[PDB]
Amino acid sequence: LKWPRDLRPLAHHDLLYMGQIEDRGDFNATLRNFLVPRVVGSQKHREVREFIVRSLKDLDWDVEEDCFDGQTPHGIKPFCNVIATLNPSACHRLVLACHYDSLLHKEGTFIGATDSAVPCAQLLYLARSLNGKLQNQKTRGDGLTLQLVFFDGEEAFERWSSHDSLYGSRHLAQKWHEDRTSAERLESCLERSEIANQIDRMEVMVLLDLLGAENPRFYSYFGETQPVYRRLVNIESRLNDAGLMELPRRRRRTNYFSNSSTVGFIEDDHIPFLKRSVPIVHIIPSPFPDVWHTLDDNEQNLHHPTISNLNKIFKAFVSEYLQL
Ligand SMILES: COc1ccc(NC(=S)NCCCn2ccnc2)cc1OC
Ligand SMILES: [Zn+2]
Repeated sequence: LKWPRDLRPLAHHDLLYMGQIEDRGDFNATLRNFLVPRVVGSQKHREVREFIVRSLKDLDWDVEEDCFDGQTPHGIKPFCNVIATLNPSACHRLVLACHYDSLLHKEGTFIGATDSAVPCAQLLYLARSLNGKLQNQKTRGDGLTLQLVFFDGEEAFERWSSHDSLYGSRHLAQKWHEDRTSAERLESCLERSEIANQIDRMEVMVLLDLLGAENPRFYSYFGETQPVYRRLVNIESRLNDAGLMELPRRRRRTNYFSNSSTVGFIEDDHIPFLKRSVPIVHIIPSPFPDVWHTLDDNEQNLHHPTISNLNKIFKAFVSEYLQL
């Protein structure tokens, strides 16, 4: 079955503009705010939450918090998902997502630079760097918008289990599934749309996780979103053709988005949405970074040229999907 939205290839001019990176400076300033331990229940976690909210409210986005208390192996804990929507009334959302909590590591202070400080900064960076074009797109009345979700409580408090993980994403998926709505209440839904609740408005969720290490390897995890995944492959290829990727030597190419699918199961914030038929693109590397869940998942183990390259792909992707 065809993707419900016709995916119009980015014009060369727009590819080149989106592939240009002061841009490094703004991104790094944003990232600095996330490179702090931010365990659920902590003051720094609160400060990170508030920084996300303020940053997006300053860009004139609608920002909502889904706050609740949940039982954990460490007792009751407070959680707050942050949901920012460019145009609340638009029927359909391109959803980009990540988690903003950091793992409570028993061995010491854990920064979670890839997991997921970088993805958090990347979402804010997209909103900031594309603001002018996004605000223009919002005026079109075309029924499509951008939505950013920063999930809380992705990490387990003890041993990962169905009950001890994904606290924020499980909560939000249930909340949205139970919140009934219909096309007549929303702006410009696609003709063939079946809208019965808020989750139906998530046209695709692109979940970023464990980004920032050198040479990530992505694969298509879901046949349902192959048409969308293939746009990432294509965009990356075109950025390389144009010489816009940062490589250690001339005449190398990035090959992050493999033109293949993998049979691998990864549990993450997409799971509660996947179970409710939300199409998922899971932008998570396989293998995971070497530093995964170690005290070495820190700022210095990030690979800045890779981050810049990913930012180009992501900007071009959002530009292509929203026709910015
Ligand atoms: C070390 O390499 C792996 C370890 C575990 C798994 N399997 C699962 S189900 N992981 C769930 C990860 C949830 N998460 C996301 C961010 N922080 C935690 C796969 C891995 O390599 C493909
Ligand atoms: Zn983790």
